[PDB]
Amino acid sequence: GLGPLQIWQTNFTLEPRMAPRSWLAVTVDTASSAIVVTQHGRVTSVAAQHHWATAIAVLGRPKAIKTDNGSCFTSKSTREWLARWGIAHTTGIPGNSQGQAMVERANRLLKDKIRVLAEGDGFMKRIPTSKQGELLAKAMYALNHF
Amino acid sequence: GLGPLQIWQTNFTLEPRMAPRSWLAVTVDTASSAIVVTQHGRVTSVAAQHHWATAIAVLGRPKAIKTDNGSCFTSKSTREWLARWGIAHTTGIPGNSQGQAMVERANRLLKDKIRVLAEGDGFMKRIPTSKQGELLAKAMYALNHF
Repeated sequence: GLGPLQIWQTNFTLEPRMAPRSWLAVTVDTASSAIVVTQHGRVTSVAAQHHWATAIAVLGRPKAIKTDNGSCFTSKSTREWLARWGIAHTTGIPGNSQGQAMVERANRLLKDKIRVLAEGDGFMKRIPTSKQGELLAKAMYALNHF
Repeated sequence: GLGPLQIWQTNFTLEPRMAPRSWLAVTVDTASSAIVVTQHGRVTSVAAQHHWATAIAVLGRPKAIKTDNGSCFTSKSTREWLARWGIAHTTGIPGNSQGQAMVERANRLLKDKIRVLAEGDGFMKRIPTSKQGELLAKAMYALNHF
């Protein structure tokens, strides 16, 4: 009667400083504006499902997820993973202001944090594989508990 | 003046259903009672640091962390990782009611959830490696957003 709606926007964005696992899956909760990000070697239905299993453990189960029409989000595999959870799914096309403007904003902020933090530690190009995880967790922490 | 203190308790517990990475690092936030758990192949200073980098991204930075005297928590490596973050560290001995009773309670709840969920999917012994992550995220979600 006063409190907000549980709707996420999700997308994949490429980040070569994080190679070989340079596909970041990013979820913005459109209410809290909280971000969740995970590292993936490839963008697959299962990469998306793994990301959302993580986001759900961090943020709770949402009412719906807004994605674009990427095939990893509209595959039979994902439709069923989402129905198994009872999460409504709405689509659109890349960057669609509707349900993709906030996540594109988040991609930018995130890639920015990654650059600043990495360069701060001396890494001007790729981040050493063993350093990536903490650097990624440090970026999410900064963006969220800002 | 009214709101609570940011103090975590952390430990490692063994769980062979999650092998080869059967060392779970579990953190209870003593205020919220929120749990964070990650999978590790070995219990090392760096396994602890990686866990806490994750917990911090999920729960925020705490004022202090209560552990036991395990060497992974009192090594030079960890002392410095914690000082780099500005997190106070207090120790004790395994299960120490003081700062280890709540986490031992959490180990139990967690291993229970894991068993029920795994057996629910047909896995009576070890969980298939590719299923472990979502099953682990599903356990944390259940225990937290209970």
